[PDB]
Amino acid sequence: MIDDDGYRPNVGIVICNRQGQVMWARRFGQHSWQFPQGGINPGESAEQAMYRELFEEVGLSRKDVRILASTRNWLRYKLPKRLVCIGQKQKWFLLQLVSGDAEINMQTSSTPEFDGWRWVSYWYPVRQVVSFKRDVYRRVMKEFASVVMSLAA
Ligand SMILES: [Cl-]
Ligand SMILES: [F-]
Ligand SMILES: [Mg+2]
Ligand SMILES: [Mg+2]
Ligand SMILES: [Mg+2]
Repeated sequence: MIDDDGYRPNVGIVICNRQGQVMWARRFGQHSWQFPQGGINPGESAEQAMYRELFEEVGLSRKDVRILASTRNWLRYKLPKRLVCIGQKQKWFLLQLVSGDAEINMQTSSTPEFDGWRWVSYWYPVRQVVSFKRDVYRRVMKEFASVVMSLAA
């Protein structure tokens, strides 16, 4: 769990299709949208935690996606002071959805985190995510862009 620096180890998930779009999910009972992310549990590899949270939050199996890329280093963001674990450090994965859209299901776990989802244009998340994640999102999308665009060519 939380290390000496106060950062929760965490995985984030960018799911794309072959049309230049990424999966944008609406936080349960809120108005804000974001990518799936979740904490790495003790004893888990990052990839393991990614596939677990992928099913918990989005209903998808390993069999429904393929991993296209991951970020090389932890990306860190600090929580707003009033919203306090002082932050999260994240490994990000780029997944292509190869099964049908209908496989996405926000209710496979007993604690759903999203109401639902839609496809959005590739550069929509950077300016739509909550302010304190923007710098991480900017970096993530920059690292993933060439791969997503190659699928859309
Ligand atoms: Cl297709
Ligand atoms: F979670
Ligand atoms: Mg989560
Ligand atoms: Mg979760
Ligand atoms: Mg979790």
